[PDB]
Amino acid sequence: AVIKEFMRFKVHMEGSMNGHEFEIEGEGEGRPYEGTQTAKLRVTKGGPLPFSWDILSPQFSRAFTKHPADIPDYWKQSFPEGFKWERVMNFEDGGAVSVAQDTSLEDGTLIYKVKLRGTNFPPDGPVMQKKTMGWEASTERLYPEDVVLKGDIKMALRLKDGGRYLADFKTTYRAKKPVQMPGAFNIDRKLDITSHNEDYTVVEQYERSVARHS
Repeated sequence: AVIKEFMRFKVHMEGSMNGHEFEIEGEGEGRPYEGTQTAKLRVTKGGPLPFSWDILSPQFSRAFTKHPADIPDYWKQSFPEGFKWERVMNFEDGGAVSVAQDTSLEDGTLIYKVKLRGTNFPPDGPVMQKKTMGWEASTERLYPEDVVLKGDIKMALRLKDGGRYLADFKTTYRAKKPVQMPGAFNIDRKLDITSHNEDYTVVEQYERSVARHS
């Protein structure tokens, strides 16, 4: 296959959060069939960010989910052309994030391009006050619709001073060529920030994810 047992990626993000413009550049690697990956991201413009890194972390890698042999891998089949995805995140306090992504394959490397816009975060809320400390383990509930894959997640940010801050995620994943469609299925996942400098201008993350039947 095009997707080897070890792969590297490069990522660029252009974004705004409550009108604060920034850019991120990074590189990552992982074992796509084992469902494990890491990335190291750097704020290249608009740092230090006046908001929680956790908003950005799920925007940095769909080739890296472990699939059982009986669930066709929507993303791995799409190569070498790749896929796009688009997402809306709606937080309990009215925060809203729109995200668009392109994934390609160039010079043996996966290439990610991301655009993000967040708005309506309360200025004294936990996102703009950097009061979150990472996402809980999640289950993405996916289903095919014609040639696209749709997924929904109930996501929960841990708050530094106690409790949880909830968001609904809705994503559509769009292969650039026809692939064999899976049935409905779930991805169980955990995303961790494994290292960061004090002002989160340099951040390492780690995801593990595994597809299973409903």
